[PDB]
Amino acid sequence: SGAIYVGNYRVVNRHLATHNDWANLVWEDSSRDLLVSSTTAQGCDTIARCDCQTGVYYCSSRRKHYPVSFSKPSLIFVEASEYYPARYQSHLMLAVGHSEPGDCGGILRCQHGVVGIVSTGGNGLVGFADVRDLLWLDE
Ligand SMILES: NC(=O)[C@H]1CCCN(C(=O)Cc2ncncc2Cl)C1
Ligand SMILES: [Zn+2]
Repeated sequence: SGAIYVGNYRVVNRHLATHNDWANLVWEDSSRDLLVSSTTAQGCDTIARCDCQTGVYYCSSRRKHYPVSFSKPSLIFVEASEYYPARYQSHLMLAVGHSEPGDCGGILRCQHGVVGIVSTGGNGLVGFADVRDLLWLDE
C-alpha cells in the first residue's frame, strides 16, 4: 500500500484505489496501473521533473529503503493477476530489488523528488509506475 500526496491530488495504484478514490476521480489509466483522485487537504509531496535512472525506494515487506538503478519508462509485458489480464503495462521502469505482493504503493525518489510508485515485481525484480511525465500534478 501507499500513495503520493501532491497539491490537491492523491496518486495511487489503480488496482488498490478505494471507493472514495473512484468517487473523487480526476484521471485513471489501466495500462499504467495509475489512478489520481482529488483531496480537500494540501499534499506533503513534490514530483521530480528529470531523467534520473538511480534513486531510493521504500520496501514495506522489509520496512527498509533500498538504492536502485532502473530502466527508462517503457512498455513491459506483465503476466495475468487477479487484478488484470495478461497485458503490456506502459510507463513502467524495472530494477533489481526485493518486492513481493503488498509492496505496491512504495515511493521511489531521486534527489529531485518523487519519481514513481511500486507497481510490479517478483524474482528479485521491482517495477515502478513513472509519474514524472504528469506535469498537471504541479498545477
Ligand atoms: N501492475 C500490475 O499489473 C500488478 C498488479 C498486482 C499484482 N502484480 C504484481 O506484480 C504482484 C507482485 N508479485 C510479486 N512480487 C511483487 C509484486 Cl508487486 C502485478
Ligand atoms: Zn531526478
